[PDB]
Amino acid sequence: LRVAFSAARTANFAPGTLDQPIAFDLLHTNLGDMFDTGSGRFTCPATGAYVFIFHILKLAISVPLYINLMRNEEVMVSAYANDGAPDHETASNHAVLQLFQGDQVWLRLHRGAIYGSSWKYSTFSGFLLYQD
Amino acid sequence: LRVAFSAARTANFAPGTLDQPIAFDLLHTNLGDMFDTGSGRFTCPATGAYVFIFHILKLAISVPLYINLMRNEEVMVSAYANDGAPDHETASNHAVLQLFQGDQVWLRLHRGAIYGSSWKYSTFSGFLLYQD
Amino acid sequence: LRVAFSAARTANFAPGTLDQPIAFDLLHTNLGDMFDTGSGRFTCPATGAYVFIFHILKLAISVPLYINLMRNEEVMVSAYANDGAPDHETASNHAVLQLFQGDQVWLRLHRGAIYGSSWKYSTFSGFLLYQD
Ligand SMILES: [Ca+2]
Repeated sequence: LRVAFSAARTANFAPGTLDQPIAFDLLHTNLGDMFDTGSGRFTCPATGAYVFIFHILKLAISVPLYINLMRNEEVMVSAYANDGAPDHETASNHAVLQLFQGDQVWLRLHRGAIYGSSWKYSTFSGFLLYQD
Repeated sequence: LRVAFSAARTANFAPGTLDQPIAFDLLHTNLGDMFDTGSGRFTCPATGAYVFIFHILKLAISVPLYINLMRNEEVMVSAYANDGAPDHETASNHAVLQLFQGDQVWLRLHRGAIYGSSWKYSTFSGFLLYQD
Repeated sequence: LRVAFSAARTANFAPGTLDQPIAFDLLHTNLGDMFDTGSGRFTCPATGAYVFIFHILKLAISVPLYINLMRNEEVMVSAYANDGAPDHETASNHAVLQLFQGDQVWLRLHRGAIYGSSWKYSTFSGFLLYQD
């Protein structure tokens, strides 16, 4: 199988409620058709090891940015960014995860707000490394 | 094909004109010989999906750092970093891109200035994920 | 061979001596059994090209964070993070390295202190790209 996605958000996300999934409207690639832009979820099509990377730019507001990489309902890794000016700042992390078919991987906006524009600062990608 | 590069800049880049390509003088790997240090460009040797990652440390000056990952003449993803002290800060992003043979991928210094030293803070890498 | 690890630190690291290796207590994956949590070292099981990524969150103290990605006793790439508030900040980088069997890759805390918690902000991963 060839499975890879690379997504970006081109409009801000500032929902007004904590702990929301982050949709990504734009895709550069979606090999395998397993990323869903509206929900922001990647669905595992085949048990195996997958690599994920994300970079999220915060709005220049005095609220810190907290991002979680979720697998189903579990926090796998997290990222923090804040600047007191307040200026933009970037919350980023990565993971290599063992997934089972049907598992979903997604980013949660725990706190803060996300910058989106056509220059695609805020991104989320993943790819299949080893298929079972 | 085996295609992968991992480059670093070991001297500062502060050109004095906006929107300049970023050369990377040092290579840890250049499997496939497709990265050119002088131009900072990766040339696609075979249509396929490629992964790119970059981390760029800014000079501690009161000019923000804006980096674009370019494919040919198009902005694919971007990164921002700034600190008001001013301190060093890091502009980073990644992408998984569908490339065609002959396409070129490179980093553009939109604004700001880059820190280079022998400890290799400022880096740019890529590798072939799926060959067509 | 299938070789990949993805580690996180869930407790702080503030050793009180500069230039210390960083242990990572938690693993999401350790395909090939080549990451050692206590030493923080990945041992190369087979000559080839390997990808490494790390994201390290600093303690909110007025000491900057400097991280080196080491191969044996050599600095390969480095990362810096600091914020004057002082706030948390993230030191991150990546590399694609040609390794020989027996080589060890690890992260060095040059200066600063690392934040660890159950939300897994501070991470280190690697995987085999091309086996010789
Ligand atoms: Ca930062």
